[PDB]
Amino acid sequence: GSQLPQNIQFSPSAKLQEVLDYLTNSASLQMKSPAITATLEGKNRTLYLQSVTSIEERTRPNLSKTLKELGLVDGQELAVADVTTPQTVLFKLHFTS
Repeated sequence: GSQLPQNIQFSPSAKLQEVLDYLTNSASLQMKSPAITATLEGKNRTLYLQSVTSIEERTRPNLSKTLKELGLVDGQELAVADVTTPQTVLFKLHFTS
């Protein structure tokens, strides 16, 4: 694959779930969606899998939150692993405002 990050632009109010639709396919990829993992402050944070602790319940809190609320910033690198692709792809997340 490519070891250089691919660049994508998002609005800070966009959810991690929206990223999934945007990434490859929107409708056909709804449960098929790749998993994005990011390193945040030297610790590895999984953004697709529920590595986020949530109050009460929240079935999918990580997906429900925005990229901004997830602690993502412009220039942040994301490592995505996909089911349709046997490769890990690196992305740079760029926020538009």
